[PDB]
Amino acid sequence: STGSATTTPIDSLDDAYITPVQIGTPAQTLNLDFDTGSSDLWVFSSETTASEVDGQTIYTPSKSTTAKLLSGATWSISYGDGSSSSGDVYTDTVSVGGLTVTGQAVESAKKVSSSFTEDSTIDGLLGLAFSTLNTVSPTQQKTFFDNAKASLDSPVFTADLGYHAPGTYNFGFIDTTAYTGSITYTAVSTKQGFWEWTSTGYAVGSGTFKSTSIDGIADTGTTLLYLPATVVSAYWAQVSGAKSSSSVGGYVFPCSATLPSFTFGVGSARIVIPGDYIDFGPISTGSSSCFGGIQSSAGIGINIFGDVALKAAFVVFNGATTPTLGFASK
Ligand SMILES: N[C@@H](C(=O)N/N=C/c1ccc(O)c2ccccc12)c1ccccc1
Repeated sequence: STGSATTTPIDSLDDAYITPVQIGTPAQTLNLDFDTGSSDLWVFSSETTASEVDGQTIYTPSKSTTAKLLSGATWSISYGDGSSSSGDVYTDTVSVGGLTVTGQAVESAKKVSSSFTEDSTIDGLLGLAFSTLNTVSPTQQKTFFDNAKASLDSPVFTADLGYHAPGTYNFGFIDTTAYTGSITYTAVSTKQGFWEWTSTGYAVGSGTFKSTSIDGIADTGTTLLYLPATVVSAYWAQVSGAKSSSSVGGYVFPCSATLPSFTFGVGSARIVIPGDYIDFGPISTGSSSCFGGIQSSAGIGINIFGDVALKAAFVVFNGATTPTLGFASK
């Protein structure tokens, strides 16, 4: 089997991407944030504290003839950015772009933190990291991909995120028309539960490539590119007037600037992020100071290849016996 679904930016900045997902019988379609940096499929629901719902579409398990309460199971997740959610668990039929999993754990939110409430466009998360990170207790549950994998034509999914435009998540096949050149595969460590890999270096604009190992995670659920302070300083030094602002929380730059590209290495291959991808617009409405799309990972404890990086590539998440990651230009 295979599946293919379009993923759409939630706003004009590509702050996140949403993908429609069918849950239950008859289908209830929710727009979920596909997140390769977490492993819970959770949704706003009829159980969510009323004051914490503000425009989201909700899953109502009582209206699904295939929903079954998973007795005694609860979940609670705290994301790296400080947001959180928790609740109980159903199993139900879940379909993405034509690919169906029966008995998928659908985690129903009873509580969500303010950032989730304040974002009306995201109805929940669909985790695509390794199932070892799943938070359901006392019996850990599998991700959608883990459940589907055996049925797929090939045990893979691909992320093809657009810049200020829709893109695609495919399951079970590689669309050879969706990229240029070849796909370069690189090793993955699954020890921490993430798609963790090692970039071979970087370049700023037309500058020379610096060969250096940068360990990080491929994370579709993170907006920006977080890299070591040395690398980030080298990038912003090329932008007149750019500075790190403690009050704003990162590098900012004049909105009048034309930004240089940023290249990252995948083995001997190179992925080029155009300068425009690195502009995240005014720091506050009407300001002429703009927020940078490349930021320091110092303090995070890990480098994060988020959407800024991933959207410059066609990315293969290879879930074979030994997982790997593939990157192609597009
Ligand atoms: N901006 C990311 C983020 O902060 N991810 N953090 C993931 C994470 C970090 C550290 C952990 O220890 C985890 C453990 C299990 C699952 C996820 C995580 C994000 C993704 C989806 C929703 C909110 C926020």
